[PDB]
Amino acid sequence: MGSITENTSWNKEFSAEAVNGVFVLCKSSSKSCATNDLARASKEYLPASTFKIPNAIIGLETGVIKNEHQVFKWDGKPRAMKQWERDLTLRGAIQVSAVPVFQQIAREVGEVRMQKYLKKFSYGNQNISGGIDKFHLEGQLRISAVNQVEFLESLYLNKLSASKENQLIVKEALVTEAAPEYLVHSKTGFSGVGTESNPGVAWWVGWVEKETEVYFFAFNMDIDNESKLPLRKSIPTKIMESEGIIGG
Amino acid sequence: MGSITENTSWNKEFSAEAVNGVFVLCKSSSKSCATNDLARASKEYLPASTFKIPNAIIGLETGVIKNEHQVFKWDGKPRAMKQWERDLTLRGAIQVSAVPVFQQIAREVGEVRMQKYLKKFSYGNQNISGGIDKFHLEGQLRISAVNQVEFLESLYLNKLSASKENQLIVKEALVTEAAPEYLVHSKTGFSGVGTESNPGVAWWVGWVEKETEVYFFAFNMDIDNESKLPLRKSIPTKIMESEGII
Repeated sequence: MGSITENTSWNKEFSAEAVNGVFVLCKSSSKSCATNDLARASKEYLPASTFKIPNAIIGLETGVIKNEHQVFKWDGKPRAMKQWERDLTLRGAIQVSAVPVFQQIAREVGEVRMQKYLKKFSYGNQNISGGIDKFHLEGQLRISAVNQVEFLESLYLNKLSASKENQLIVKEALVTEAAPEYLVHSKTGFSGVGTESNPGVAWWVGWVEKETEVYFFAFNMDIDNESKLPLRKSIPTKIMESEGIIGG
Repeated sequence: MGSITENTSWNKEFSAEAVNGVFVLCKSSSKSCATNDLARASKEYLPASTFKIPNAIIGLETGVIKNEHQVFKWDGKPRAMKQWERDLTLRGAIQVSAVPVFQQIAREVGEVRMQKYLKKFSYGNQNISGGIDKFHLEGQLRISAVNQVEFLESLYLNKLSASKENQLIVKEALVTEAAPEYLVHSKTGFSGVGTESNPGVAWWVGWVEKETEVYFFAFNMDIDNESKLPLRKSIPTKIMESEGII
């Protein structure tokens, strides 16, 4: 991005919910970003399930994921969530953030190839230690809100070191809201509830194609109570509504 | 396509509205489809703005449309609807059905290439008589709901004579509803009102990707009054809701 500025007026949406967090919002045409908190926008957190984005791309590139119509079959064995115990498309596996599906993808990719792609994508601190299947969730990988929007911008422009076809496939799998004036592409993440003194993190990252403009966004918050999880969409949604971007 | 089977339980959605029309729905593939009217399912009509689907693909294949982020700039001159009087992306032009954007694309494609691709796509009667920029609106081009679902299935499967890349670009531009469990890709068409004795046609065609299943659909109806237009979505939406698809 070209520039960033602090805009403390969005803070009302955070303080109304007693939330500690950050929103980064970038306008494509101007290359300019605004955040409520410049310091936090640069702080690096576990990507949790937002890692499913580069994971999906890498799985495609390596041929671990065959094509966009790949069905990931439930093997029948009891999974960690009820919603994962079923056959899933790529979009399906992305949306229920099916840990087991993506853990298997990452296993098949392997450390060497995973590290190569993460380096090429300039994705986070690029540190993959703690298990080839658990590094993003309870291992060492860390990424900032600013790095999330830069990465998503490169994905939007097909600029990642991956085929255009594979980036297109992932971009469509990420569609989460369609309106006549705008398309929202997005991904949630949630590391867990941590402790009160060491909270977990919740994310919502993505971009809005709005008429001929595009807006890149990344939100994160401290979270110690699963009841607060819906705020990870509601705060950035209210901000984007107030910005005249969505709602619409 | 494969086989088409009459489903009389859908008639009530048409008679409740005094609508003459057809719904074709195919689960997994066009190998077997269901319909309310066997004769009408294969009857061919002006495609009107449903033609924007092949037009967008052909525009991309020929390089007339540079890439997926091309912006179609408004020149400031009057266009037939106010919603077309602005710069538009490919998705934008599709979603608002920006006739003049697609007319200029068609002119640049030209008749020879246009004909070639309609043949490759088996798009309806493949007849482009009537003017390069209007054959789909007032000319001789005709396509049936059965053929719409075959064409959409080929697009879905990236089996059209076009790059996978350009088929994906057009598919994304067609997304009209996103939910956790499904994605709807769709396109409307409306030829006009004609007369009582020679009505226009209204269309709604597309596919639903639900869980690990896919449903191809095509709807058309006779229309002679513009106030009836919302029915081209509500009739098929009601049918698909009752089937538990959406």
